[PDB]
Amino acid sequence: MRIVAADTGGAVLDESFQPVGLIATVAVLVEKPYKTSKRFLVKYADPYNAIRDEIELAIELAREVSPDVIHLDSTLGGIEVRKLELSKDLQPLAKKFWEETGIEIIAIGKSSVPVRIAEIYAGIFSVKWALDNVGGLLVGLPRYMEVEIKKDKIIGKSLDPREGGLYGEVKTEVPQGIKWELYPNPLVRRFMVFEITSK
Amino acid sequence: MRIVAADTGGAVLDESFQPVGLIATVAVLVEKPYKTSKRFLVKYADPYNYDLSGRQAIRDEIELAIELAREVSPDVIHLDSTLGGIEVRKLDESTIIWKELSKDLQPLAKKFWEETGIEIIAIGKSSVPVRIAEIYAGIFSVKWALDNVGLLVGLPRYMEVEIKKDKIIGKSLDPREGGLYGEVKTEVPQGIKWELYPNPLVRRFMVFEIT
Amino acid sequence: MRIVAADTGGAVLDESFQPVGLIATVAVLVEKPYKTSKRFLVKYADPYNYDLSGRQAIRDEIELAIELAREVSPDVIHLDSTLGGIEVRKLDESTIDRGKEIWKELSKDLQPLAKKFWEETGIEIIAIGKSSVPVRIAEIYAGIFSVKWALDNVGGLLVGLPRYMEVEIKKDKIIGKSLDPREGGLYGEVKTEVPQGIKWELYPNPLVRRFMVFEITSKS
Ligand SMILES: [Mg+2]
Ligand SMILES: [Mg+2]
Ligand SMILES: [Mg+2]
Repeated sequence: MRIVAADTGGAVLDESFQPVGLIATVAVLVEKPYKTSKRFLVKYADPYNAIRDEIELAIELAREVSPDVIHLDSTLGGIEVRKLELSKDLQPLAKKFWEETGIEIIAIGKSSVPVRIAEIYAGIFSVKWALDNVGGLLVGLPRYMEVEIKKDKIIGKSLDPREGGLYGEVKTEVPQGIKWELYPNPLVRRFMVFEITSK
Repeated sequence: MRIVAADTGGAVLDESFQPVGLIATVAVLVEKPYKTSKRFLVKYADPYNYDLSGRQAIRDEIELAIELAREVSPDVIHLDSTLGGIEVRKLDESTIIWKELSKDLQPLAKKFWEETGIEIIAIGKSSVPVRIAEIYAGIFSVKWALDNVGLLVGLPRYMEVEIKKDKIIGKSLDPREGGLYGEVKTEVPQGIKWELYPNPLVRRFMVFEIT
Repeated sequence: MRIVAADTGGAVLDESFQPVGLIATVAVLVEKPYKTSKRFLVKYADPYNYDLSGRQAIRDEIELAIELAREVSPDVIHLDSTLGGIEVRKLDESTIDRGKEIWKELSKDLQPLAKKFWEETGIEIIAIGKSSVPVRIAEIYAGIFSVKWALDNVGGLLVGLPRYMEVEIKKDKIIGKSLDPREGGLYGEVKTEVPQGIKWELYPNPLVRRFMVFEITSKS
């Protein structure tokens, strides 16, 4: 099965580890064996000042790759959004999109692996954003994921082995003259902080 | 202590990764140090003609638990019903989906308690032996798929299997549970192949695909 | 950010695996990268003489946190009560609005303590509870100290550890570690002299999934 999903993640934190705003909305194409995505879109929000932005970006990707279904971040047991819970706002959108493409948009939320994969990529693109904006940043990553930074790419991985080894990967130019570290958010258990400093 | 628990796990999936029915119901005997079971029973259902509501599974679960309990005489029976550890023979609408299911479990547990003095408790996901039964269910579902294959089998929550020449090993993927596992002797056919990968519809659940 | 937190954990269990009482209350100083504590205080209860209202525990927790905070001067104290991070100074019955009904009896003891300590220092005590990593680290240390207590106080003893943690025994120390990799590798170490004539085993609590049992048995 080919699935398009979307989620928003990554948060700019203040000096007291309190979130200012979210960083990245990502749409991903996920196919078997459903551990990662090689095909995705990113929309950077403005962190320093929603489910709609996810569903829109998902639709944009779906028209490009023609998936079997779209997963949205709403936990409703996988019910088709056109056959519908604030996400009733998206029912008419789900209705007309199905009529146009034959693609079902389903409210599966936290039960969805592709949504989780989209979330991991949001974390990765949040780090990329940090790499490309850093004199010091605190980025709050999505729940239990870590990143590795190599010369030409960032790797994202879920910390939960129960998820079966979900991961992400984004090629990007990693600048010299930076210092990064990764550590637990003291205020939010199971969430990691990506702190970066320009040398 | 000596505990008997039961559960039903393993689901034949369709093309849309949605379950058509359940496969294996297992009763286990668990003793110290409570990581696995050396003594267990299994009952297979018909997955292609299954009561997906849950009534059938829980009936099979309590019947099979009782049966194993008669043989091994455990201190107590754990049922996969997350209701605070209350005795099933006292399950009323008052003490409380499960209201309906209590209707066909309460008299049965009451009868069994009168025969044996052994309580059947609705402890559910708080029970390690229940979880061990669930893991064995996944193992027996995989054994079943090895004998009825192609197939798409949805495994119980966060567990994987390894397939040897002479046995199937199941293990929890959650290290927080403390290394829960199970083994089942079996033979493995020729002219087949299998993969284990995330169920894209059910986070933290794995899929066993075989051809 | 430098944080002092406290929690009470570790339980003497009966052979039906039910807690008789809690053992250790621990206050910890936690600094970046917030994985462990190298500065901590411990107070032992009597598990056989224990109040599971939780009143005695939260009282012990706050006073021990304050005592430690006076010596290390943290930016903030984390208390294990999950209320969203409200300052305990401002914890009145008006602000509370059975969870509500319970914390208004406790507020009569907690609020003035927090108030007095803030006036002295400007340091806030926040009711953050379970989302706090330093609280979790305190909990891990409580599990460690409960084992140390059990080692010193045993012909057999079942120690119920706090949720998903293990302990390792070394010749000169006890190590505690979270079993949840999602927490990023939280742990703690306490130096002790391990007594002879005893054996130990770590295994799952069959009645409480994700809780381990540390059982000690006298030798010979
Ligand atoms: Mg979301
Ligand atoms: Mg069950
Ligand atoms: Mg506590």
